[PDB]
Amino acid sequence: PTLHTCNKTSFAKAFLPNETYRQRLLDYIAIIHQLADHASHALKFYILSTSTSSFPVVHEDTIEAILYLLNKGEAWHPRKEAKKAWRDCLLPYVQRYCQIVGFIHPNLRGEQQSINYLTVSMMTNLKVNVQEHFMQMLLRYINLRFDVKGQKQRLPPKSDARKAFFTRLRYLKSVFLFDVVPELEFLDDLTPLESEVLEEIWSLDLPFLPNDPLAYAIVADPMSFFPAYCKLSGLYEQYGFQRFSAIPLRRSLIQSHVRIDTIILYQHILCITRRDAETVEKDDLWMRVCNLCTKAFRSRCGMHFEGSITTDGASVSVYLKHPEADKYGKVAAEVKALYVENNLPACRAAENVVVIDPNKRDILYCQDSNGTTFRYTANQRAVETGSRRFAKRREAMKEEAGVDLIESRIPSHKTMNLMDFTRYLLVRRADWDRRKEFYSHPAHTRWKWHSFINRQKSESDLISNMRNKYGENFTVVMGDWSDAGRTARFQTSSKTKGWRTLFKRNRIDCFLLDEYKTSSVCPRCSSSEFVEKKFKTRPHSRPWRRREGKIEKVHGLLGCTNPNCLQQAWTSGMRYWNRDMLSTCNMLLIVRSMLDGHGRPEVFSRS
DNA sequence: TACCCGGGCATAT
DNA sequence: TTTGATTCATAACCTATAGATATGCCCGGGTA
RNA sequence: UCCGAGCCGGUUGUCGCGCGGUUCAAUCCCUGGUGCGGGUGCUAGUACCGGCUCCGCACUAUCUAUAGGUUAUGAA
Ligand SMILES: [Mg+2]
Ligand SMILES: [Mg+2]
Ligand SMILES: [Zn+2]
Repeated sequence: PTLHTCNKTSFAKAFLPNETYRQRLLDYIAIIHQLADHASHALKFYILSTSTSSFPVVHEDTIEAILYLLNKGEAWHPRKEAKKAWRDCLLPYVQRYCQIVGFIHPNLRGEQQSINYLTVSMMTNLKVNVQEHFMQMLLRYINLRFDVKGQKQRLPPKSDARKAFFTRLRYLKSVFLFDVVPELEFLDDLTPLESEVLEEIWSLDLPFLPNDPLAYAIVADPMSFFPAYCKLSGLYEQYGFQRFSAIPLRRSLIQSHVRIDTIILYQHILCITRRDAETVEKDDLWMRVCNLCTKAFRSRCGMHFEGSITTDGASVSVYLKHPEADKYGKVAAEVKALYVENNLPACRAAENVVVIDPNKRDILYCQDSNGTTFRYTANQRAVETGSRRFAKRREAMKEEAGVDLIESRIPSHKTMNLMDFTRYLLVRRADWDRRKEFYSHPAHTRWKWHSFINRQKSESDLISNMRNKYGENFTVVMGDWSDAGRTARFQTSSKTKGWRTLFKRNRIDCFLLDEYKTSSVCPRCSSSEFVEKKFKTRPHSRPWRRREGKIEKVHGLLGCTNPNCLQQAWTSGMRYWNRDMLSTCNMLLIVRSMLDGHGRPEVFSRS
């Protein structure tokens, strides 16, 4: 449920023009940013230092103790036995780490709220990283060891001789995941490559469940997989493969958003005592520094401000909290329901139905029954958003200040070697002041805020153009193709699944549709035999490829060889078509057939 | 010796 | 479907996960 | 290492057409839109009334940190 919402506004409008209050928060967020940055490095340093004997069990108390030790040092006196025990163990390594990086204890007072926010956030990053990229990384390591890519290029594809290898590898995965118990003879028949992989996996001491696979164990107890995840990263570095960030590091020197609530407000901004704060209502207390009459603070859908914002010195994120919130202290069929097949009655009652074919270049390509075509290309989005313009300005500033040269020689932060990590800190410390000053410029934070405004305007203009073109009320049907997470090599990123959320915000229905073979059928003949693909060649469109002399095959242009679609006066011999146009026309036929009750056309049906 | 206040620390499921 | 032909660092664009404050107890320094 | 969108053709519901012609749209400064009135600012001929700009009435817009793939640059 949507129990919270956010309204992002500029720093100047959110806060009153009182200079004292603005300066105090700017200093406060900078201190918290420095504490958060060093805490992540200190946590990694502690793990690497103690990795010589055994991997420690990282908990919430571990990160909280590190934050207090960096701030107050030995001056921190926890009252709980559990926190006191962690303080004693982490104390010898915190002071040594500070000497290496030249860290100076800030001794910030009233840090209780900030430390709790940072401790939970860092623990969140640890859990999320383990859940998402443990099974993926473990299977990735297995493929690299067997050299699947090498065998694919050298061995003949689609042959029964190599299908056995795929079956052999597929069966080994169940043994690796402990889903199927291997036999004694099966272990003996393993090749030295297979035997070595099995021994290495068993060395990770992976948890086991009597009646559930390894994937279920990861969801149930993600934290227990952390010692194995760190050891897996060491195996990647040992064999020279591309390493991965096992431990999240907040290496960014750009001013990050810091959570500010009512307690932080009176302690650091207003600088009033807690006794005086309790005598003033929350709304009256916030009005002294923040203009609650601003449009960003207006209540929406029954949610209220409730005093919770995050700011980075240029943009202020005003959060709206529902009265029924938790007050702190704490699927396959559902996805199928988003498809147009289960949402047919909604389309019938719609004033107009618009089909969209997502593509890498033509992100949105719209067409309706009336034939009014509309498209939202990536070039149009980039110009309106200004990401390309911002990137050039950011690149120019780095070249002028020489920051790119300094950053290029920074060692890998993903390494597990203690000496290499120590060298990484020394190199980072060598020019830390130069990079900190460069990223302290307001442009870096301003670019984030300007991109948000440009993206919001681009989305608003896109909705307005579609409404003018197709009508005030319409229903959008989009192809199910989505390059989510995984992106093809040599191809830029593209927004695929985010359009579903955008249409939901604008109260516009968005229904998925299968794109299987929707670009290989000619609508005029409903045949796929005569469709021609990549028939013509031309010099590569990318400027660096064109200078090299590469030749690309056209993918967006297709033709139909059916004589019925042709005319006697034609000399080309084929009826040319646009790939985006073909998909939208095919989607219209599919949607119309489904609405009429005939279902998906048999030509577009899967095998 | 005893009381007050500001701040440090703990915890909610 | 889609559109193209090995390692590290810094920004971004995208996708996904998790979390998005307040009340009470005590203790030490100062004052009566 | 580069790019806006619309329309007319070569063209025929065709291009990463560095194909030809035409219109406005954005490069600094800006949280965005929607429905009402006013205040007069600009737009059209004698209340007809459409459009841009502010005023304020209320409905709506989910952000932060991290991880992964990719992109741009700097090093191999
Ligand atoms: Mg598509
Ligand atoms: Mg397409
Ligand atoms: Zn045909």
